[PDB]
Amino acid sequence: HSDLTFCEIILMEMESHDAAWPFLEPVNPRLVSGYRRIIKNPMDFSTMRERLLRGGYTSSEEFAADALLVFDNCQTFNEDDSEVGKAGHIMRRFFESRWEEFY
Ligand SMILES: Cn1cc(C(=O)NCCCNC(=O)c2ccc(F)cc2)ccc1=O
Repeated sequence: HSDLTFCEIILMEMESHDAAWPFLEPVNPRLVSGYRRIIKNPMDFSTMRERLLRGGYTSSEEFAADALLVFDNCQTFNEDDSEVGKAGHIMRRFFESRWEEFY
């Protein structure tokens, strides 16, 4: 239980974060030119939320894997000085920050 409760806390704080807007819903490939070709395994906060409520997380490790997948995708597709890039850096630093002050 207590392993996924802090996953609920982390995901809640990330969902309500100021810099969270580029990762709340899945990237719409019809809108983002080149995203389908470059990102082979897309991930966002809503998909992690769905899988968390539906229970499909065996441990905190798969959850953390999905978050790091969000930010790996962000850094793969967007420049570090793009708006999505800067947001993604703030969100990644926030996630590792809060994740480390539990484990
Ligand atoms: C995680 N992540 C998020 C985004 C992102 O959120 N991008 C803005 C949202 C798209 N929404 C639009 O409305 C739109 C799209 C294209 C256009 F030409 C005009 C408007 C992009 C790359 C990425 O890796």
